Amino acid sequence: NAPSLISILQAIEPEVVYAGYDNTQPDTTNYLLSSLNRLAEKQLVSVVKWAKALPGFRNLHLDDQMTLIQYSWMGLMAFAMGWRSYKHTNGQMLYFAPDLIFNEQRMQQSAMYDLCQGMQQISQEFVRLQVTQEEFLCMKALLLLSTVPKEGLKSQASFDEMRMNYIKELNRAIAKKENNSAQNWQRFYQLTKLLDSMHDLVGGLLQFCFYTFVQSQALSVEFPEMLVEIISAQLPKVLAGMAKPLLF
Ligand SMILES: C[C@]12CC[C@H]3[C@@H](CCC4=CC(=O)CC[C@@]43C)[C@@H]1CC[C@@H]2C(=O)CO
Repeated sequence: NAPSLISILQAIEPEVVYAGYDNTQPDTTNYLLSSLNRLAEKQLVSVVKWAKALPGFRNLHLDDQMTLIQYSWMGLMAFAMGWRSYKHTNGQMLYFAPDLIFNEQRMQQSAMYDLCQGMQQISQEFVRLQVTQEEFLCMKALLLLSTVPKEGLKSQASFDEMRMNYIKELNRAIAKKENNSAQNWQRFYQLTKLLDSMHDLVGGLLQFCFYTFVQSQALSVEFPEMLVEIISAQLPKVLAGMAKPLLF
């Protein structure tokens, strides 16, 4: 038989981005958030590259490709970050990158404190659930495929199939470990529930994101160029209520 989606997914998994951050410079809500954004630009590149590698994704109309990316990019980055914070700090600290890890001081200095907390609860779940790589890779894959424009998609049928497949491979991945039916079931539930709770958080995140974006010169937070492009193109569709979370 052919190499599984997970085999491919483990292969196309992006390397960890460094922020470029200076940790000697003091913790100032403007410096922090500017720095975060630089990173989001660094990640956005790795994410899109990632999505192009992602089996079936190239087979969607370019309209859909860019839209999905436009909607899911925030959740993708927050989730991967939930994952990293789990592996590297076991949920205690927010591990944006090896050179830019938030602790308590910096979550406070962030002026997003309640959102940090939320992202943390996400990593803490990763921890509670002892999520595995393979569950993670498939979850993240589904996370992309979990916020679609309400007016439908060019490639609709092909997408629904992809979604199907990534649920199927999330199933292959929970099934490893044995347990049989019932345990599996609760698992599937918990994971997908974790996925579904993602939208919630992304909500607050986009919200504060836009907020910070509009008021950028007001707040002295430096959004880089690719970041300008993407947030901008996302913003009006999002407000319009074009984007609709797919749930379980
Ligand atoms: C976009 C954002 C800065 C960048 C991060 C995001 C939260 C999660 C996140 C994960 C990453 O590992 C990279 C950057 C990023 C996407 C923040 C949510 C609010 C904050 C701002 O709105 C300030 O720009």
